[PDB]
Amino acid sequence: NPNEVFCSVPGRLSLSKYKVTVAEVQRRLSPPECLNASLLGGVLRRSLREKLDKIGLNNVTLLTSLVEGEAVHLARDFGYVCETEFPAKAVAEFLNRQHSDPNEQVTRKNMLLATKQICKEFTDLLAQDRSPLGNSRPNPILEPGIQSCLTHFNLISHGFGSPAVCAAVTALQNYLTEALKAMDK
Amino acid sequence: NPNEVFCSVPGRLSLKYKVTVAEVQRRLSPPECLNASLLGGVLRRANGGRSLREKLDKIGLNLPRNVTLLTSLVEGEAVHLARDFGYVCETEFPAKAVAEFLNRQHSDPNEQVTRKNMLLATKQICKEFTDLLAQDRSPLGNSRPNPILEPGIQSCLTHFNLISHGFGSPAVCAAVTALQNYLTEALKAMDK
Repeated sequence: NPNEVFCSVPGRLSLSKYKVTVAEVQRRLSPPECLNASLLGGVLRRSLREKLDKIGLNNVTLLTSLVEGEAVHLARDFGYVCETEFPAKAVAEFLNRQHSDPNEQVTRKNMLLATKQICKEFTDLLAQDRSPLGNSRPNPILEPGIQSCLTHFNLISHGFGSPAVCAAVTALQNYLTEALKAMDK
Repeated sequence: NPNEVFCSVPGRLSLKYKVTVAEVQRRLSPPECLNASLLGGVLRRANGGRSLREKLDKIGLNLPRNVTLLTSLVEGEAVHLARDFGYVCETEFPAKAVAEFLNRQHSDPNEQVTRKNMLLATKQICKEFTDLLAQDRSPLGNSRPNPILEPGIQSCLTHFNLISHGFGSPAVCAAVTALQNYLTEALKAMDK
């Protein structure tokens, strides 16, 4: 039963507990990570083999330590600070001022507009990711091939990866908006 | 002495980081102004509060007083996390498959020159943007380099450094590298 709560794990980055489903434990034990019982015990912040047995089951970065609930919370907080704290306005003022030739202003505007359109298409694809995460197994809308590659990035990052990429590209998009606004003045 | 080690803190994301007086002073000053309680948590100390306030007061840090998951991090682990994020952006993000997929949504032979000019513009605008983040000289760990940027933009990037404990600009550069790898794969694939 993939949505059974295997256990509840206190967050590593708090100043209470995330549920870890059997589906999440299975993602960790499967490729591409195939965590051993030593690494899985660290993730669960723990015999473990016996509890795996009953429900029926067998390159480390700092992201490998995360339960999916905390990985998603971390990405959400990164997105929040990218939106509310990144100084998109000052970055636009500074970079526009490095391109002051009145004869390059049309080219710069066109490059900024191209960049916004290309970045929006890229983050739209990442929003279409339907990788299983937490107790969720949404039905895919992307072709299986691309979805498979996005799922690979989900599994090595414990869900942090694609949302964190979108968070950063929102700081970039806010720069581009502020740049266009300032140029028009 | 800003580079005096205040204490050493075990990592929260391992399966110890030195904290300088300079780092503690960043936590106690605007924009965060952490109190004894939140600072105690950052330093992962087990009255603890009375002991911490004494230790601070003795090295000349004043402590009478929005918290994110980043607020929990010592600067050495924040920088390690951004480095690991950038590593998986470079080595694990499927930039090639993303390029193949997105190029196929624009297969009209008369739009190919426009799409290529849009991808080249994006690479150049993103490079200017990450070159600026590389020019950030925000104090971090035991480092206090001479700034090379204007003071105004450096104070704004420093604000982003302080709220993110050093994670923020490196992590933005990590993500934009994934984007840059997509753009390069999309150009390569179009020319084939």
